[PDB]
Amino acid sequence: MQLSHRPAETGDLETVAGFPQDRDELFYCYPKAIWPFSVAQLAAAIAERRGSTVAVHDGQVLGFANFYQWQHGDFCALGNMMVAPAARGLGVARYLIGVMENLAREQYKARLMKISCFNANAAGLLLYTQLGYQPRAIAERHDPDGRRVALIQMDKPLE
Ligand SMILES: CC(C)(COP(=O)(O)OP(=O)(O)OC[C@H]1O[C@@H](n2cnc3c(N)ncnc32)[C@H](O)[C@@H]1OP(=O)(O)O)[C@@H](O)C(=O)NCCC(=O)NCCS
Ligand SMILES: CC(=O)NCCCC[C@H](NC(=O)CNC(=O)Cc1ccccc1)C(=O)O
Repeated sequence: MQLSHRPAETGDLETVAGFPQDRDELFYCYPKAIWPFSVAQLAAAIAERRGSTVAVHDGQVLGFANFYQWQHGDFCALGNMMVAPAARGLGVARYLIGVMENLAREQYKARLMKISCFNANAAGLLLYTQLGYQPRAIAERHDPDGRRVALIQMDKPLE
C-alpha cells in the first residue's frame, strides 16, 4: 500500500458516493442521509462540513473522511468515514484517520478527536479502539425503521 491524500474534488464524488453498499453502511457513516445515496447528498455534506479529504492508492480514490464538528483550540469530530469495498481491511481508514488527526491538530489546534460509532458497526468500534480511542458515553438513536440503536461516543487526546 502506497497511500497519499488530498482534498476531495468534484471529480471524486461519483466514486465516493459509490462506497456505501447497503442501507446499513450508509446509516453508519452518514445517518442523516437517505438511501439510495447520491452525489447531491455527498456534496451537501461536504458543503456543510470541513476538511473533506480523500485517500488514494495506485491511482484510485479508496477512502473519504471529513469533520463532523470543529472547535478551534478544543476538538474536532470525525465524520463520513468511508472506504471502497474492494479496499476494505487494507489500512485505508487507519491511514486517513491519522491524516485527519494531524489536520485537527494543525488547522484547529485541537486537543481531542471525537469519533462516534453505531453499535452494529463492529468493524468501526474495533478500528477506533485499535487507534487509541476510548468509549465515553452511549446515546440512544433511531434507525430508518424506527428501531432503537446505540451510538457509542469515543474520544482520543491528540498530543
Ligand atoms: C469501517 C471502515 C471505514 C474501515 O475501513 P478500513 O480501511 O477497511 O479499515 P482499516 O483497514 O484501516 O483497518 C483498521 C482497523 O479497523 C478494524 N477493522 C476494519 N475492518 C474490520 C473488519 N471487517 N472486522 C473487524 N475489524 C475491522 C480493525 O481493528 C483494523 O485494525 P487491524 O487491521 O490492525 O486489526 C470500512 O469498513 C467502511 O467504510 N465501512 C462502512 C462505512 C463506515 O462504517 N464508516 C463509519 C465508521 S464509524
Ligand atoms: C467517523 C464516522 O464516520 N462515524 C460514523 C458515525 C456517524 C459520524 C457522524 N455523526 C455523528 O458523529 C453524530 N450524528 C448523529 O448521530 C446524527 C443522527 C441523526 C438521527 C439519527 C441518528 C443519528 C457523521 O454524521 O458523519
